[PDB]
Amino acid sequence: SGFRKMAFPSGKVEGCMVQVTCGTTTLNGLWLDDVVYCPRHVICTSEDMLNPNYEDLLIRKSNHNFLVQAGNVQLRVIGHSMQNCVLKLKVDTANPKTPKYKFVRIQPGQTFSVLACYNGSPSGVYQCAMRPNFTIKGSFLNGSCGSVGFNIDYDCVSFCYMHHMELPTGVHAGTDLEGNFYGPFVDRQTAQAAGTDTTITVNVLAWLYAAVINGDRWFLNRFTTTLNDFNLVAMKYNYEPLTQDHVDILGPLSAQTGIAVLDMCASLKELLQNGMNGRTILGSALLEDEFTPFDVVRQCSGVTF
Amino acid sequence: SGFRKMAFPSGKVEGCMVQVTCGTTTLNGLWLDDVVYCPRHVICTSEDMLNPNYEDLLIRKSNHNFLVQAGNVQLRVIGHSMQNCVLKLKVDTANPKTPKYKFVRIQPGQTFSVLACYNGSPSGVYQCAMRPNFTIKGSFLNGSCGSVGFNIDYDCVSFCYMHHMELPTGVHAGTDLEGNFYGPFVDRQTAQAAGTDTTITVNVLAWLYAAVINGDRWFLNRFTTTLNDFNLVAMKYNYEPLTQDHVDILGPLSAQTGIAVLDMCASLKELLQNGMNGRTILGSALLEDEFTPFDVVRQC
Ligand SMILES: */C=C\C(=O)N(Cc1nc2ccccc2s1)C1CC1
Ligand SMILES: */C=C\C(=O)N(Cc1nc2ccccc2s1)C1CC1
Repeated sequence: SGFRKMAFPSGKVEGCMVQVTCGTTTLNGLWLDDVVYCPRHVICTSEDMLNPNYEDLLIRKSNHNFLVQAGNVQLRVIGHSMQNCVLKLKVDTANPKTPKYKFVRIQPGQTFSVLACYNGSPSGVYQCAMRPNFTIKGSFLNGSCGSVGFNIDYDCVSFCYMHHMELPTGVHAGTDLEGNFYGPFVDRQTAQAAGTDTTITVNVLAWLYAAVINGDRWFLNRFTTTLNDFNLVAMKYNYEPLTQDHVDILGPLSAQTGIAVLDMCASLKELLQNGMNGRTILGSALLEDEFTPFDVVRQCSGVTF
Repeated sequence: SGFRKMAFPSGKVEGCMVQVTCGTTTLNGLWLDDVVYCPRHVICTSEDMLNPNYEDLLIRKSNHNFLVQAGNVQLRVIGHSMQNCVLKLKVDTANPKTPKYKFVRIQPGQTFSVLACYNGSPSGVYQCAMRPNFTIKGSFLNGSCGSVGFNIDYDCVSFCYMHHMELPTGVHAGTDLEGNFYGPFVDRQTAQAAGTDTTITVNVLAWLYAAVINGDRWFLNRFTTTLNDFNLVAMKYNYEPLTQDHVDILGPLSAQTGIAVLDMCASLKELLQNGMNGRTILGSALLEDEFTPFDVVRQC
């Protein structure tokens, strides 16, 4: 038993990370088939990033302006292109380590694993969630640009995130792998704030079910509530509304414990009243909202890849 | 910026995970060169888990009593032997994916990554710490025995933990890769219980420094302490004594932030007395003790 925040094994993705340098900027690239993906702002100068004209910045560059380095082997670039905010670099040779993969775009409240890299060499791996305000609370230092997020289904890697920038609030912003930003963000050095975060309600309830599956029962109670009554108290504590589809998805965990979702909502309702104040659940003094229902089930049932 | 519990990239260990079957029991093994390592209790039957004599069980075994699978491939065992609590299966093929590696024995407070596996197949990776009572607070369903913990430095994998057992209290015990248990535990299913656990004080201080490095100072105060008066207070909160060696270990983080170690000790002293008062540190509403001083500089 036990319950930790668990990242997907990262080996399928480790073999796809390369170093991409365009004139004194260096960040990370994703090498799949014969194409290397990376943030388009790698073509920006430290003076062009205030208000970049990306059409004109790319039309000036040609293939020789990009050095791609896979470990210590140089990759010769034979074509360059832009799709939304990602730069596509076509290379001489295809990646022999290319996994079965698929570009997907995730909803807020879904989790994924991030392979943090620096100069194209993977450094660490962690589990994070796409926040309702479309940021992630990651760990990224200078030169982590281009690190990707992903999930694994059987043997297929779903790439869902590429890291572009840090917001002044410390949180991070990026795109899917087709270059579309998550959230209302642009790739410029301009003041950009995110909306007020809210809490992913359905993940909080799923984590509470993982608590009772591990013996933590002191927060339970008998009084049920209505969906309308709960959504009103969720409104006041900046919790996301709980939809009827969230209750259905929580169906499995409601069975495995015999606690109705709306019973758990009163447990969560009362926990939102005067709090925990040092009282803990699964070793946490706050309510954790970065575990999906599928995460709770895949860890309380041992699915591998 | 940002500070997260971060595991090492698991790719170099994924290539070493195999499945070891003996009689009716299947667990994970570690295929390095032409040797496979697994917990020795793989040779136990149902009447063999209270008081097994492992020497007697192993002498009755032929090579073909051990089935080893690496994916679809069946590896042929050409010899077996035992080192403390680890069984070593010599196979006819050296693992082509064997990384540069070392076996190391860690000390309480040290962190490592766990590659949880089921049936030789890697399921997930996470960071955890060797607790002062020599257990780990892992995530380990049945049939995850033989999952290993590790660190990676440059491109050399230091293996430090093999999982063997879950204890009545829900926490986990295992050995180094020479088969010697961490703590006073034996691979028998007779009643065993971990000693009382304590917070890893030197790790909490490193995490406070990491909070200052990431831009939070609200928990500092104007006070200092002596090493002795800190230890007298901390132990009333179930905290590990802070030795002189620990404060030397925190010297680099101290120089980087400009805050003396004993001043941060006064800070921790007050946090234990007051709580957070509705605030959080690096995303947490309690004091975090599974980040070493080395973990902190690698992530900041
Ligand atoms: C990922 C490392 C990093 O922070 N930088 C700094 C930059 N931030 C932005 C934001 C918007 C557009 C362009 C850039 S560059 C990097 C060198 C890559
Ligand atoms: C690998 C699964 C696991 O940990 N267990 C618990 C066991 N403890 C011991 C102790 C001594 C000898 C053998 C075993 S197995 C089991 C499913 C059985």
